[PDB]
Amino acid sequence: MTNSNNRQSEYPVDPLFLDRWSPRAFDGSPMPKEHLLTILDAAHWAPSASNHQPWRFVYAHKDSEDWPLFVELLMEGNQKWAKNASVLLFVISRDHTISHEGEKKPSATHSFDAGAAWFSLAMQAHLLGYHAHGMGGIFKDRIVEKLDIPDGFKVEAGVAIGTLTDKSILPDDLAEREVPSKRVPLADVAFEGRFTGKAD
Amino acid sequence: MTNSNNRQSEYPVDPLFLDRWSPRAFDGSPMPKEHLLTILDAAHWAPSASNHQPWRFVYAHKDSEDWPLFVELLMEGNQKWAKNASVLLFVISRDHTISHEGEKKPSATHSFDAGAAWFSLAMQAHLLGYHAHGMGGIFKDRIVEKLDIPDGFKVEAGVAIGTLTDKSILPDDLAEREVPSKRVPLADVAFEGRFTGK
Ligand SMILES: Cc1cc2nc3c(=O)[nH]c(=O)nc-3n(C[C@H](O)[C@H](O)[C@H](O)COP(=O)(O)O)c2cc1C
Ligand SMILES: Cc1cc2nc3c(=O)[nH]c(=O)nc-3n(C[C@H](O)[C@H](O)[C@H](O)COP(=O)(O)O)c2cc1C
Repeated sequence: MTNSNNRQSEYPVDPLFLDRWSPRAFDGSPMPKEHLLTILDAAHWAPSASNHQPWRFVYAHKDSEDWPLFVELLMEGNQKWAKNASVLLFVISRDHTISHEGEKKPSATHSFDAGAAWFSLAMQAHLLGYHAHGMGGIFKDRIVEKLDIPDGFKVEAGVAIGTLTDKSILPDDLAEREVPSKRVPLADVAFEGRFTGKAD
Repeated sequence: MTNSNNRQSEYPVDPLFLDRWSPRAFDGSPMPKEHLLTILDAAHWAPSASNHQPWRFVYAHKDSEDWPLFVELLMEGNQKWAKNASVLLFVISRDHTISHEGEKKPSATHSFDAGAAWFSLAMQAHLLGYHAHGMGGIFKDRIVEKLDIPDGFKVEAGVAIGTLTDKSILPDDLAEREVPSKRVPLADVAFEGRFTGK
């Protein structure tokens, strides 16, 4: 198996899958504009049903006139550490398809497909030497109103991206959590032939 | 800017993001059991809200007693080509959690998180020299029934995984589509400061 990033996999996974993680101690430095565009470019190369590409990204750099708005759209707990990230953005998805004639049909996969784009985002960030950190502790209705998100678009998650620094900058409770998370055994989620896992 | 796999990126992305794609011409060869486990192990390392890990994967190898069933759970247009993949599986997500005291709570991010696991699956497949192909043209209610999926678990997608072969094996309409797909300009989906698209 693989040993990497204080994690051990049961099978020889690429170390990239263990090395990608979501810390909270960010150094508050500026990220080059092209680096963020590369990250979002990788994200937008994700697969999606019918190649509909339902994801959207609304982003702000730490030097933005709207940085404080992006910070205050997160819940207080997340603000405490995410305010020191280099970039904040929201991952959004179109919850329908719309035709040339403006006819709307509910999308069965838009959130799923947005998640693929988000992993791609996190992976590209990782590859450039950054860490991305997903957030659901966010004010979704305020995001929609303040960021002019049109009807039929869903806020999936916030994302903080930055350069990792020493945990000492964190309050003690977060510093204690600054360690890569573990996973359940593969056999608890991967079943041959039929669903053999417990329902709970 | 990056050029790879008959695709061109606007920004210098890792060529892995361009090289990963979803062909339909598969060679029907057996995939080693450990290779599929490595793929799903990568998938299960995805991030998820609260580290709930809501994904499940139900899989069969082409050599399987279950293969005919797995093939028949795909719509006909998918069967035509996916029946020649090495592995077929369904990505499933748990739509809820339950407290110590028994209170069921809907999960807001379970499909989104499953999607992250699916990209991870597809990327690890790619890195081992295979190709994964996602499928929504599937019989979900029949999948739930036949594969004994419990209540509160959602079928997200089918996935075919295998080893690419010459497109000549495909019917013409699919042969024409056996090329790496394109994307909208980045600026059409990435907006600074405010949502400005459409
Ligand atoms: C959609 C989603 C929402 C998340 N929301 C939060 C959050 O609001 N606050 C937080 O500290 N972490 C949040 N996370 C981080 C997860 O807890 C983390 O990704 C998970 O524990 C796995 O750890 P890893 O990403 O380091 O592998 C979220 C992750 C996902 C993908
Ligand atoms: C959830 C989803 C559902 C899909 N359903 C089908 C389908 O049923 N039939 C098919 O041939 N391809 C299907 N695909 C393939 C997509 O059309 C394909 O991933 C997209 O055009 C982008 O191409 P790429 O993955 O080669 O980069 C599906 C993909 C996604 C992720």
